[PDB]
Amino acid sequence: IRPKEVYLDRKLLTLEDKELGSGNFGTVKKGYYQMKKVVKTVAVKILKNEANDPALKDELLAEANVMQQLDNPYIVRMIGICEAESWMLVMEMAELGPLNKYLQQNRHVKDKNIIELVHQVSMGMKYLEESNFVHRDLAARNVLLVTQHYAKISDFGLPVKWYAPECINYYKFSSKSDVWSFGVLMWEAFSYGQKPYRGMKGSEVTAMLEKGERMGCPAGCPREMYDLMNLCWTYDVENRPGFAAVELRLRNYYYDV
Ligand SMILES: COc1cc2nccc(Oc3ccc(NC(=O)c4cccn(Cc5ccccc5)c4=O)nc3)c2cc1OC
Repeated sequence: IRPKEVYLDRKLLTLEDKELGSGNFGTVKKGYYQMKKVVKTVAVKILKNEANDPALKDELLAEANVMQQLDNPYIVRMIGICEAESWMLVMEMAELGPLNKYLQQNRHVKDKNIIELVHQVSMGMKYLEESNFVHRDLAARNVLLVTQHYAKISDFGLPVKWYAPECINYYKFSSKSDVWSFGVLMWEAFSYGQKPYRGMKGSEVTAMLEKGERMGCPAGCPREMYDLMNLCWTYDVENRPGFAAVELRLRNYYYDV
């Protein structure tokens, strides 16, 4: 849920002193946005335009207007934006944090629950595909959990080990290239947040994939889920499924299991 306008009132926003995470953009802080009867916990991305870039404002506003229309629940949605002491991108909070670190710390999560989470990710990706948006950086670190039963895709475009051969070779990014990344993501998920291609460098992964070699079936991963991973890793981009086909397969599978 979003208020009518994209611009939020800075006086209605409270930020935590502690930062959730930093980087070469700014930082992400936990916040609280005051609405009529309730208070909504939010994750606020803060952009200090340190080099006073005149181009930033236009870029951010064009993005916010696109974000205001992206309503699917399987994505981290924008609450709004505010031009205060810094630009603040007020997003939904996904309390449990990244999928990979979550699974790592919670080895008790069942295969059924992992299947549910990966199906929600394919629902979010199907939605982005339908909207002509390519993620470019789809990975388990980029799936944030609101609950153990509610996953949201973050930081979509608007990681060589997650790249489709045509990304590394011909610099071709598409939703089908994101399907390859979704295959790696499914591997990370069923592997409980373990690192893909452990100890390998990006050049070695390429050489491995050209041999027709793929990562093996994770311990306890259902066979049909490993088969779907492997289909996401179809070398030829023309025979690799899109997200509508992947989501429908996960959808049928989930409602039987
Ligand atoms: C528990 O720990 C965490 C929970 C979190 N819960 C939700 C969001 C978080 O951070 C994010 C992730 C992505 C984006 N942003 C995005 O996903 C994003 C997607 C697309 C476009 N734009 C630009 C834009 C947004 C809004 C307006 C204008 C431009 C985006 O920022 N912003 C903040 C969290 C971070 C955490 O720790 C580090």
